[PDB]
Amino acid sequence: VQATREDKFSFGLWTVGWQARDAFGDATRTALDPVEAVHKLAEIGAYGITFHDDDLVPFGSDAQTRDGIIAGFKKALDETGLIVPMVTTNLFTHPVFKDGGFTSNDRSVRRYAIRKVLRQMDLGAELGAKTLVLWGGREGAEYDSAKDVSAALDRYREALNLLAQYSEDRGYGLRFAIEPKPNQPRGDILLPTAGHAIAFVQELERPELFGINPETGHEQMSNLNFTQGIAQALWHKKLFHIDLNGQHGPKFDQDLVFGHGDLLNAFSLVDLLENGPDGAPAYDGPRHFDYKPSRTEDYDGVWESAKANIRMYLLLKERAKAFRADPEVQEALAASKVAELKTPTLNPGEGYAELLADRSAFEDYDADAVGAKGFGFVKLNQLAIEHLLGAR
Amino acid sequence: VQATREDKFSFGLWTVGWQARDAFGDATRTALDPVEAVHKLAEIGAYGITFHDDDLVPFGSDAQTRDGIIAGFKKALDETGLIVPMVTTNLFTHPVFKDGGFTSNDRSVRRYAIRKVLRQMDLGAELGAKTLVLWGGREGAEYDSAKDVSAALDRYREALNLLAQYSEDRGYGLRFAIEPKPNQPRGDILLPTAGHAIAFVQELERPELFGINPETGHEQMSNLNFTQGIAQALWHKKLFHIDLNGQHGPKFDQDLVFGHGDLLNAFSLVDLLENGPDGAPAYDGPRHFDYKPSRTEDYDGVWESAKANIRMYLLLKERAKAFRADPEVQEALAASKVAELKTPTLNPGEGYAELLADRSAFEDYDADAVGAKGFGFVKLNQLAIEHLLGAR
Amino acid sequence: QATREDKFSFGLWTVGWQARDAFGDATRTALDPVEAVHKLAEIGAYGITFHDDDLVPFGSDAQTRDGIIAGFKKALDETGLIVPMVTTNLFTHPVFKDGGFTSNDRSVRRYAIRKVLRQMDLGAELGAKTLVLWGGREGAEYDSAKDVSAALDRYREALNLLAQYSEDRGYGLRFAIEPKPNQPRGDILLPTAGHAIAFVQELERPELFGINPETGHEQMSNLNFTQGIAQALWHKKLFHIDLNGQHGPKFDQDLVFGHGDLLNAFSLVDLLENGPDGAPAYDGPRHFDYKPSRTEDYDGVWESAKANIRMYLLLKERAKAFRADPEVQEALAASKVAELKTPTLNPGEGYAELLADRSAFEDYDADAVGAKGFGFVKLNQLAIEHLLGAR
Amino acid sequence: VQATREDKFSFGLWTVGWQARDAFGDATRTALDPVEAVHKLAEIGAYGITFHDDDLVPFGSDAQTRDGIIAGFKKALDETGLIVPMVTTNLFTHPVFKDGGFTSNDRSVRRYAIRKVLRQMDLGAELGAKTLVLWGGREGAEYDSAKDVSAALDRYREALNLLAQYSEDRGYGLRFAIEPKPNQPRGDILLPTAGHAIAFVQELERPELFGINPETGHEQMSNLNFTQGIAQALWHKKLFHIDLNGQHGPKFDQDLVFGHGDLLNAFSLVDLLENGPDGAPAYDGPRHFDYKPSRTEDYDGVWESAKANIRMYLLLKERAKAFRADPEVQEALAASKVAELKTPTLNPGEGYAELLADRSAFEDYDADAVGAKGFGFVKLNQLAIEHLLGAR
Ligand SMILES: O=C[C@H](O)[C@@H](O)[C@H](O)CO
Ligand SMILES: O=C[C@H](O)[C@@H](O)[C@H](O)CO
Ligand SMILES: O=C[C@H](O)[C@@H](O)[C@H](O)CO
Ligand SMILES: O=C[C@H](O)[C@@H](O)[C@H](O)CO
Ligand SMILES: [Mg+2]
Ligand SMILES: [Mg+2]
Ligand SMILES: [Mg+2]
Ligand SMILES: [Mg+2]
Repeated sequence: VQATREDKFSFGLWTVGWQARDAFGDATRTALDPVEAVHKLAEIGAYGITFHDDDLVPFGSDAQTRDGIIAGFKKALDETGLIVPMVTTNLFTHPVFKDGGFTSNDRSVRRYAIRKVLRQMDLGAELGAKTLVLWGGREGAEYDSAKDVSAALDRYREALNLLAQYSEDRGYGLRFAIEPKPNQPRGDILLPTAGHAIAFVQELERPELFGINPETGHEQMSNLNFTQGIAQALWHKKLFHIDLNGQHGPKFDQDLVFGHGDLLNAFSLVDLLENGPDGAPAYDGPRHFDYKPSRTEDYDGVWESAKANIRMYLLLKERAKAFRADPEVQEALAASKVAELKTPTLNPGEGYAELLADRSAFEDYDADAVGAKGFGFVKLNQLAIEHLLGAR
Repeated sequence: VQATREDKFSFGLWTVGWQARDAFGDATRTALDPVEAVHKLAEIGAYGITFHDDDLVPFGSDAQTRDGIIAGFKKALDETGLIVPMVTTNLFTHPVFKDGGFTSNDRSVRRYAIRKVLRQMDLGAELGAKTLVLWGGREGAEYDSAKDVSAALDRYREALNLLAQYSEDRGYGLRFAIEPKPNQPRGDILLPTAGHAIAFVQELERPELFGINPETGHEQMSNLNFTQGIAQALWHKKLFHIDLNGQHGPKFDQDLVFGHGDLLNAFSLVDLLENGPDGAPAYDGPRHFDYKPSRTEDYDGVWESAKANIRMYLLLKERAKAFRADPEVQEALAASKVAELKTPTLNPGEGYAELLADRSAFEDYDADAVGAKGFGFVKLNQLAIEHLLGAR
Repeated sequence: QATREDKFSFGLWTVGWQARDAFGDATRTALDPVEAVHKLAEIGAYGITFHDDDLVPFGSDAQTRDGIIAGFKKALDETGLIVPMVTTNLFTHPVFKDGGFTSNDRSVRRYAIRKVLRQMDLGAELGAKTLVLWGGREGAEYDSAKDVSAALDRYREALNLLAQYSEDRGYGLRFAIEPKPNQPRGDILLPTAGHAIAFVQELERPELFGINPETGHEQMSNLNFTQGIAQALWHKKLFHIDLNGQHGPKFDQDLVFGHGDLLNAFSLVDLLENGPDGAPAYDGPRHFDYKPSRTEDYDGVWESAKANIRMYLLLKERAKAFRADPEVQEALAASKVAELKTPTLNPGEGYAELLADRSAFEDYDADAVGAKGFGFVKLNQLAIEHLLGAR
Repeated sequence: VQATREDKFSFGLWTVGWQARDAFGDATRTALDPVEAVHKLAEIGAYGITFHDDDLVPFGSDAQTRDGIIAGFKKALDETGLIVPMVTTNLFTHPVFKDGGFTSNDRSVRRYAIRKVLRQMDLGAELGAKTLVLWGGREGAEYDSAKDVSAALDRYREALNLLAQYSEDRGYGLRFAIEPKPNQPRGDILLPTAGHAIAFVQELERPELFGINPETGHEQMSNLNFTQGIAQALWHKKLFHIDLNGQHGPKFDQDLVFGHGDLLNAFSLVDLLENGPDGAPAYDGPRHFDYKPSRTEDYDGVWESAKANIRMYLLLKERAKAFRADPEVQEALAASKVAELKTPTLNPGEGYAELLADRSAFEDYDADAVGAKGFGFVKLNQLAIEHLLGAR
């Protein structure tokens, strides 16, 4: 198929621009020019581009240079019609952030980290971005006694409250998306899963402005069900953005093309986002790919991988719809009682008093007979998969 | 050392009573009489005993039988002075619960699950229990299309609000603690980590009556840092109860004696719980051991293992105390700047306007010089381990 | 549709699993063995396997035992099903709580061998060609409780005996050690396919020993199952295979083959079928060692049995199409997959000739070579598209 | 308390020399001078140093430079009395090795990789090294269809056979140690575990010259039991060298100080290596630390961390000795029948026929009665932990 701007496929500058310098080796590709990136991505079907401050403007650029880069960058967007849906700040590369940005043990680093974000918020606001993604990659520890978690959560909250204050007062209208990750680069990162991140956000001053940006690989690094966590995120209404990529369970973060890691879970994820209630998608934000072209590839492999992300999503979408439209699947869903879960356990107006009065819910309930009936889940799964294989 | 009632060590009837029938074999031990279990626990220094409805009263016992059991039980409690600080319900054993209790796709099972719990709340309230633990072991799925998570969270919530209501109205004064687990027995369980449970609890009708009951091995099954997750639970003030045991990373749940799995994390956990703010413990509920005596042991090994849990806790407590009273450790803490995290990042009355005006926070900040100072974390970790090893 | 040439087999204990798990009672009633034979024959299975204790209840008197066997043989006869492999339950009974062959208790070890000898005679009687040995209770929960070195000596001692016996009696059995990292023990001896092959190389008649790797068992450690099978085939030790599905490191799920890591299920079928000639690289039984989920009744059980065969045949078809695609041939050429098969050295070349080749070092432009891409993502993308029936 | 040359502690130049440039950030430490490294290690008690060709001589140095560096290095060893027990080659950093050295799909890379190694073998021999470690970090793949494993193993073997031929012909008397690793940097690496590396070695032309160099964290990345793995390597007599470090389960390779990851396994490991048959160690090679001083530390932190490894090993040794020497432990071992595993299952000269005729081994065997006796394993384990904690 073909991507449309209505699909809202976005990519970070750092994705197709990853030079492939890994933990054990030198870069295998030369640097990617941002203007070219804009052009190349516009060409493959992306509707937007994102970036960290330092991806666009080299750390420690004088004003003139910085200004110079932005102006050229805006031209390219202009020309191509791409937007900047989200912006983020690099609080992990420079040595000063070795112990964190917002929660560094060092107070001077914390103050600096906030200044650095404020400045990116301004550029973001100016480019029309709606979301500020916050990935606290250096927030965490290698040793338990080196970090007071409670104090760290206080300092994290303290920084977020300020950013919300600023944005509201300047009238930027940003939404903030906290990105959880279990480890890498710290032995243990704070807010390790989608869950911890949502619980945290609920403790902020203007919780309505905060959500999460879960990434496929991050949850899989802990062997969690990505689709299920996204389902919980949507239940809470905190899915402000999403990072799509592939991973092969608990190991270093691979950042593969979306659907190149856990294919079955990539399938159910697309089904959840698109086969939303009232026909429509359950999620309307950017479908952002935060992946990395393998170290073994050249610039051609890079564009190939960029396109593979889009094809994977559209092929899966196509099969999720067919699946839902299949009468045999409909019959299987019925036998599995999937929809009976949507009917309240209690009859309208019933409370514990009436439930207690219902002998059929306990005293006269035949648990044994109910326990003998199967749910037909295997058959239902077999049909989903045959839809995925294009075997139906 | 010796355990005192002030230590608040409690054990589940199902721990020392596990007959050791595992997934691949038959029981290796005969059943333990509840009265006998009360006497033996009292003798090793436990202050309380806990149980699932079905551990005490065999599933489907007539009222005369049940009444007889309860009465004999109360006598033992009376005679020994042990208390029942928490009670729980078995919503996982009987075949009727194969697709869950509160979230089974089948409506009638959902209604029966609630009645089974209400009945247990009554007995709990009569025994003086203050906490009702909820472990939704069957709430989840093996296949993504078999369960509507959103509908499931709705149903979960629907059941829990009723329980709070009933408890409120009857004046039971119970606190509810949801126990997260990532998998086992379902392929994926709903509310997989302490984070997900906390975020969920925040959405109930009366969040104040709800917290979590996190278990050491459950978080380690996902290879998460248990101590750090507890630290976050404490920050939210949602640590209502705790299950202590041992585990060796991501694999089936082993339920070893506390400290026999990740020893270093057990050590930092005891430090966190007992060396709380203001001299005193950061947590005051029961120190509950939800473990299983290894299948290779006989009743002698069973009491040995019951005693090993307490010994382990007391030995680590002793070492945690010594660790903190060491002037050298104190000096390392100061050099690592642990306490400096506790100081707000912003000066009193400082806002973004003032922060933006501080050139020392950015314009004149020497990132490069700060980035070069070491935190001394390794040295601090080494002193901690030397304390644990009794080498200091 | 399955044919006897596909060689699909199932263990009696897979479809017959009552779904009594670590936390709940059984949700299904017992399956009758004759019935299992008839139902499996019906879905296209060519063979059935069993642990001694799955067919003949532990402790049956000879009359009883004899009665059951005669019944079973008759069902085989009628349906035309064979018994390619047999195994022994050395894990259920309490006596085996510390192991069969490597129990600390000498008397259990002796008994463990007697139990297996007995099953060997029955296997021989039924025409089985492979004896699978799953040492599920061999290992430990605590490091000081088990002397690993003495354990391997005792594991070896027991196997050498079994081989002697088989060889003296003319049974012609092949022995396949089944590795598992854990469950039921905290740590099981011979935890991966690699550990088991290395061990087998140390027995008295190594040619008689190989392995029986299980998809889920390697995945429990997060290992690449296909890649381990490739190494097993290279050593020529793939004597049998147990297929099922798993979702990484967690308890063993025993899902239907292909319901866990689908990409790896695809590369595995490609490996086993798109062998050397045009021919399969593996000629043994495709054994499904799985469990129908606890949420299912007997209709679910038969559906899950068929799902295993369906997944393999669907994967096979896509594997074949993948290889026949000219676009794939082109990507394989760009990726230099086949260049790996050409020896690094030219015929008759040794270290002296290599050392004299200035072009292999002194004049080698590493920077230039390091800049060319392998085109692996593109190759991967064509593979997935074949899998999805998108081409 | 103090290290002796008899302890055989070695460190790789790349360990203390790691500048802390990780996957997400820039180096936080300056480069370490090889000569200085030699003096500092000599000073902390190390008996030897190891290096990758490229750690000592910058990739692409002319012979004049190369030669000068070697001469200075040689001097330092001279003055300090340190030896070079092992050398290794870097076949992972340079972009040319992106698909492997010996198993690169590119034939020219394979020829080049062999040449690089032959050269390092020459330097090794000149410095007196006895072991050549081969870590095939880039041998493997991210995608299944990209690598023919069979062909790969043929090419790995082809290369290794030539290396043995050469050493043997030049009379170097080297031993070759293959270092297994499951992943990082490739998605999956060939010879992922100690078991796979041993099986492979058995297929070489002169297998007696080959063994493995297992690393603590490498086996732990797969959640395997490192001690049990070493036990198997010792049974085969293939433990040619060993890399000690710490790791926290399946996640990126942390390379912490030895014993700072799984402490309990670090303990059983020292016990295995040191309490060998008849008092003597079961292993006689170097106790090599292949770790990295955390990114948060400075050079002070670096030397501290170097010493921490030595300390950890000697503290554990000390407790392993005391554990074994304790008559209570000796009694628990007897009760658990640990040594009974050493007695052959079969009586002297007993074969299948005598065993088949022994009614006590089957017909008259009381399995139910034996099945009920406990093994006393929890208690033995508790005794071990108490010795570790310095409580006994
Ligand atoms: O693990 C790295 C993160 O995924 C990163 O790319 C963020 O999303 C942006 O800072
Ligand atoms: O994994 C089992 C659970 O931990 C259970 O013991 C709960 O704590 C109470 O049902
Ligand atoms: O994990 C269980 C094993 O796979 C078992 O079924 C063997 O294959 C036969 O005992
Ligand atoms: O994972 C990195 C390896 O441990 C490496 O240090 C080798 O031992 C030497 O090439
Ligand atoms: Mg991301
Ligand atoms: Mg529990
Ligand atoms: Mg099997
Ligand atoms: Mg190493």
